Amino acid sequence: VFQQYDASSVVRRELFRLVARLKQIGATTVMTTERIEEYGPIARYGVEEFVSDNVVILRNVLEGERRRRTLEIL
Amino acid sequence: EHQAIAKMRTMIEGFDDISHGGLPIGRSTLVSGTSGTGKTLFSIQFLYNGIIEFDEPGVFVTFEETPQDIIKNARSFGWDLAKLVDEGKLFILDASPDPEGQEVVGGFDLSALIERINYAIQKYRARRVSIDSVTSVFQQYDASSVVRRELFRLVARLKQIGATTVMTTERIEEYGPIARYGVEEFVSDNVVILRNVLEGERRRRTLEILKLRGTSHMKGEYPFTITDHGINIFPLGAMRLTQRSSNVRVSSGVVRLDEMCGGGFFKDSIILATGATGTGKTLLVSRFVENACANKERAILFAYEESRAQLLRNAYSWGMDFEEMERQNLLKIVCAYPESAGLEDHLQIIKSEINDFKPARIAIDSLSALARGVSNNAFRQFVIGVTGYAKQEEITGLFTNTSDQFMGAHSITDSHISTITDTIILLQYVEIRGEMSRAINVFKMRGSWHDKAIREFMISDKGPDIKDSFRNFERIISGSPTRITVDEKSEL
Amino acid sequence: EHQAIAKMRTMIEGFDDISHGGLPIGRSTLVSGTSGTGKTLFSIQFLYNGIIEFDEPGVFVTFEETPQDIIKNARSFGWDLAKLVDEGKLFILDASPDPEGQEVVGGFDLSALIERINYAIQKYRARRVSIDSVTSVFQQYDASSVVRRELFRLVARLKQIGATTVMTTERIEEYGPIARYGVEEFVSDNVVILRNVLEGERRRRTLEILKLRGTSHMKGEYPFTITDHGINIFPLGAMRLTQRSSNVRVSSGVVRLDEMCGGGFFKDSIILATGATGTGKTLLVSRFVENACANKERAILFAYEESRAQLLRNAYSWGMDFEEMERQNLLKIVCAYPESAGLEDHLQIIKSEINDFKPARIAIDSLSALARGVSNNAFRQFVIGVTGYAKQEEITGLFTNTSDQFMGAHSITDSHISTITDTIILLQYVEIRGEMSRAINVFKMRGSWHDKAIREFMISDKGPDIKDSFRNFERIISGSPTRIT
Ligand SMILES: Nc1ncnc2c1ncn2[C@@H]1O[C@H](COP(=O)(O)OP(=O)(O)OP(=O)(O)O)[C@@H](O)[C@H]1O
Ligand SMILES: Nc1ncnc2c1ncn2[C@@H]1O[C@H](COP(=O)(O)OP(=O)(O)OP(=O)(O)O)[C@@H](O)[C@H]1O
Ligand SMILES: Nc1ncnc2c1ncn2[C@@H]1O[C@H](COP(=O)(O)OP(=O)(O)OP(=O)(O)O)[C@@H](O)[C@H]1O
Ligand SMILES: Nc1ncnc2c1ncn2[C@@H]1O[C@H](COP(=O)(O)OP(=O)(O)OP(=O)(O)O)[C@@H](O)[C@H]1O
Ligand SMILES: [Mg+2]
Ligand SMILES: [Mg+2]
Repeated sequence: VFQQYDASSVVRRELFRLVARLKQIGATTVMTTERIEEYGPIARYGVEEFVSDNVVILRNVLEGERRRRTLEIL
Repeated sequence: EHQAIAKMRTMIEGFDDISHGGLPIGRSTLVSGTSGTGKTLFSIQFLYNGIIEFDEPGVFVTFEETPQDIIKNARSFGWDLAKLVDEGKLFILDASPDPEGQEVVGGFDLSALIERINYAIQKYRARRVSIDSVTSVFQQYDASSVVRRELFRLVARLKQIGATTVMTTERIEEYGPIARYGVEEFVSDNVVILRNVLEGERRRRTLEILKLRGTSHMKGEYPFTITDHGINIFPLGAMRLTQRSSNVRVSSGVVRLDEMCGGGFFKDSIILATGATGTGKTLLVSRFVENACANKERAILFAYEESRAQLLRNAYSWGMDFEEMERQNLLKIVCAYPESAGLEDHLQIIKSEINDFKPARIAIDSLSALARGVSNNAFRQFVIGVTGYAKQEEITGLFTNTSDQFMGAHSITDSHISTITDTIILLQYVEIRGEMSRAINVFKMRGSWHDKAIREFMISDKGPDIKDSFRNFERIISGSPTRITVDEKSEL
Repeated sequence: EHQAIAKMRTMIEGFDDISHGGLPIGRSTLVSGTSGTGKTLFSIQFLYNGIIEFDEPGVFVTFEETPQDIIKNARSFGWDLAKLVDEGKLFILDASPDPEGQEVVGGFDLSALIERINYAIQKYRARRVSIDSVTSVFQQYDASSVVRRELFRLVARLKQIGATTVMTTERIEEYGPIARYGVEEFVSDNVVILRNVLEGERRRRTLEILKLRGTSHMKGEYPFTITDHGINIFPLGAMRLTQRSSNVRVSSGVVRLDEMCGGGFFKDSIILATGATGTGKTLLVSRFVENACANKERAILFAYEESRAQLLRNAYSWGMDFEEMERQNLLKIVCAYPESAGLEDHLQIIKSEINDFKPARIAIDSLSALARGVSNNAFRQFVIGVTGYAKQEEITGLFTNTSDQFMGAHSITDSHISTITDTIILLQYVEIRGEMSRAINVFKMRGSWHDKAIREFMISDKGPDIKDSFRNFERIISGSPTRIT
């Protein structure tokens, strides 16, 4: 969604707003994010990591031409 | 003052040792790390122990989490902040943004916030302050220089107020810049880094005090664990070589062994049993643990290779009833796969259980197994830890090691622990006439005389029977001997 | 002038050797490092030593820390800067900014400051100047080229004024660019890099003189330690091969051993005892430490494997009363886990205590335990250090090594220290008739004759009893001989 034309701080605020309203509503939510590096930043803007209560990382590691998927609760 | 800076104790286990007394009073300490490293917890524990142990009030400033959530999450450690809030010992000042909306909130910000803080500090007579993620504040639209100044402003004002502060920051790289802007590291007088390093697919949390302007402190990383009691750090390098040492003896559970050891093991001593798979290490352990019950003493057997059932089946087949030892409350078995945790975790589980059960003896069936995966240095560190704890605690410890190669093993340990051990019991296979027999040797014993024989031995339902040496053999040690003697008896 | 660039001593231990005399006079040296490397301490010690050893006044310009703080911090090292400021020998120029706030007072920037530093210099007749974190100043909003110019301007004015200056910078990568803007490197005449390298959860502080325009200096990184006395550097490559060498003998504490060594160890010598675990290295050490007390000489036993109490239990069980040696103030036991320090630190503790106690003998029980973790090269460097020190100080040193494999060991040392050593005593297990007997062998002795036999020996309460050689056996070195009839 902010992959429209945004910078880190704008993302942190918007996310926080959403998560926050959701918590008020009382909803249990799962929010999905993209990453480009298997071991780099947690998510794109290097800001979602700290704005959420829980973080789960799905990895699909290469290593020798085979692919291994791993799940981590960070 | 004409004195070098004084510290405030955090009471956070392990930390005051690493920091040589605590955090510098009146200054602020930057604590940064990646997501989920324990920043927020450190800061809460710092205020909490402040209140519960010195009756020093605390002000907790929050920029993102909600006071209700900060109180709610602390229940995870058995802490009632809501109570302390109530008794005016703790005051959470909410600095988070409202889920609705206003623009241009950078200016008045700092300043207002600062007197909000000053106001709260003055109001509750606070001694401790924690500001949770200052990072998130300029994460509004800023560049390094603007950050550097704002930080500086804040630290400064707080210094003036005279508050001892813990400030929290986020990082995105485990070994990348200290904190997001690459500027916070320098503005702060003290910097602490919490790491949650991956590796294998395991994670190891470490704490490092990078710098404390004015005083000394331990250097490097130290492994820690978050538990129901919060942050727990083990300064494995701060453990001193001052363990008590007696001349008291205790039994191995095998009389013949006891003789070989010049009258049983020393009470104060680390014993290591080694040898190829199937030798008889587990048998020796069982026997050593039983011996402490038959003498109505408590013993823990931490097993990393067999189930609690299997241990019981095999034990009973060697005589010894583990069932009874259990009921009688003299013997306690543990069991867990090496992989179900990190060495740091294991070490703590061990220590923890030693405290609830106060054993007189302890056995870890297979260090060799705990070495599975882990690096050698991480491992050696682990051994010194369990070993040294045992030693300073007057607990007799028997550790087991399976050698990677049966017969021909050229070193006592593959991980080179032999030096970290007082007595060494060696088990080996000896090929004698197309058959695999066993041999047992007391390779070494620090304070006694012990037997230098490589005695053969058998295993039955009665347990271990130690027979005689292989006198008429050369290359016993090699596992594949050779018999000698070329003169039976003839005439004059 | 017409001659060889003159240097001002820093008096910072070890630095003047590395820099071949000190900082070049009248020019400025850049000293950069990451957070907590000791930039600030260097720069203060340079001024403080100036004042206290040469009565050269100093000016310390601070852009971030507060003067009260600078003063407070120095108390860590037992230095009263407030006194020096009062006596007019030191002047701390506060250039930090207003916690309060304004943004239009420094529109006269570099220019103005340069005037106050010149005013201060003249006023206090300053010879040394330390500018702390110049970096932080343009960390206002600048680009590489702007920094290059300002720095140059400053360096230059100070050069004109004639002052010898220490300028401090910050870096973010231990081995990346030299300072923040990749520009200060080239504008200073001298560059000094302070590193706090991580590597294995341990930290190691290293100092490097990267360049000194116009003179020579030692190249590369040298380890150092920040202590109560401030920066301490050991230029391990600056130690010369000029140790004194006598023919005098001393006892090993074991007469028969003395015989085998052709009358004892040499006073000036480094003796190595190697052997599988449990062979008896520690018994020899005990015995060698005890012999120095019976002769009323001081000996230090640095122990890295056993507790002070255990050492005592086992020693007493071998005769010898370590208790008395202690009281009599003839013997001193240390004890520490290799893990409780870096080799650099360890080395220094050792030196340190040798200095406070002036021993005649010294025994390090298990060099092999100090090699735990560390790199071979880092470790060899350590050995040369302790060895060399004992050698030039006329102290007789007995060091221990446990070989990784009992029986069949194919080298004296796994770390290959043999050769840096004068005498090598060797202990090994020998399988004789289903039993594990021991054997001792004086493997090599540099200026003497020594016995070539591999004698069997026993350990009792009385101690080590060296018996006879296994004449009627082959492959004794294998550990598994072959009694030939
Ligand atoms: N009772 C507990 N037992 C063991 N682990 C705990 C327990 N409670 C919390 N944890 C662990 O501690 C973590 C909490 O981290 P914490 O809230 O301290 O702050 P953070 O990681 O520093 O910062 P943030 O999450 O605000 O980005 C959890 O991720 C979890 O792994
Ligand atoms: N009732 C019994 N009677 C005769 N021999 C037995 C009996 N029980 C076990 N054994 C023998 O003892 C061996 C078991 O080894 P033990 O349990 O002592 O541990 P270990 O050799 O130290 O370690 P690991 O089993 O993991 O290799 C078997 O290989 C077997 O020969
Ligand atoms: N008495 C002392 N004993 C041992 N170490 C000390 C003592 N006092 C201070 N230290 C150490 O020295 C360090 C001080 O470094 P210093 O203040 O010199 O400047 P810096 O690291 O160069 O720069 P910055 O201003 O970014 O912190 C501390 O991080 C600490 O490790
Ligand atoms: N009172 C004693 N009587 C007979 N032998 C003893 C006595 N005390 C120790 N020993 C023997 O001496 C050995 C002790 O070795 P020692 O303490 O000298 O150190 P080490 O072999 O050099 O090093 P490490 O113990 O670290 O392996 C034991 O293996 C044992 O056989
Ligand atoms: Mg087993
Ligand atoms: Mg020893």
